[PDB]
Amino acid sequence: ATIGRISTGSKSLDKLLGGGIETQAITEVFGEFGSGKTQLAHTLAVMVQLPPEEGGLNGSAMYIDTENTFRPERLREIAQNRGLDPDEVLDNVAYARAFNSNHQMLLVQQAEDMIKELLNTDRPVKLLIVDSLTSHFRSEYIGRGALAERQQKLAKHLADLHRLANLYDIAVFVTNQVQHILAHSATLRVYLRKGKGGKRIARLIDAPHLPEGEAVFSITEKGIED
Ligand SMILES: [Cl-]
Repeated sequence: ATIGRISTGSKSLDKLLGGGIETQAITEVFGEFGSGKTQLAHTLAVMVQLPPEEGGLNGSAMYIDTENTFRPERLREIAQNRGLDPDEVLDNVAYARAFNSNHQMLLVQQAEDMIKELLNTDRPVKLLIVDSLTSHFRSEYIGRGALAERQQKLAKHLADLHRLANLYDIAVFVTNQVQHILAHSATLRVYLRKGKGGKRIARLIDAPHLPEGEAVFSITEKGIED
């Protein structure tokens, strides 16, 4: 099945990504607090709703939050400043707080139910966001031997997410706070940091056959743009 691409709002970042965030893939964006990772998540939750000539997939989004970073009014702002109805856009973002890592796993199973329900409608789910994906795993699996167990549980969670992406042709977008020898299993990893002039800088990590470069973007009333 053809890979779909969701624009980030930034032409620079989209170029680095080969046109946008891919369906049938997990894209991980990681960095310090304020690096742009959560602003990008909010922006994508709007962009996915647009038609493809505007960089979207005519879809809806599901946003799983682990550290209370979801801001409904930020979504409404991004929508309004892109010519969209804020309330309709917010209603197309299904939100859930994950209370712990086991609940986070159940929420992914519930996401599958919603994806199946909407799959053949005019607005399928096309984006699943997990913000600060590792935060509960890091607090719960800690101490001697926790590295192996945590990594096994994370790998299983990521395998479940990969299955949804591949089976239902959706993009999975995950964020993490930055922590250098641990394994990772996202399809594509993107490091974000602050740069000069209020800009954020993006770099692909461990993607040897994707072209060499860095993207530059801003955080604005439209979410993310150049
Ligand atoms: Cl951010």
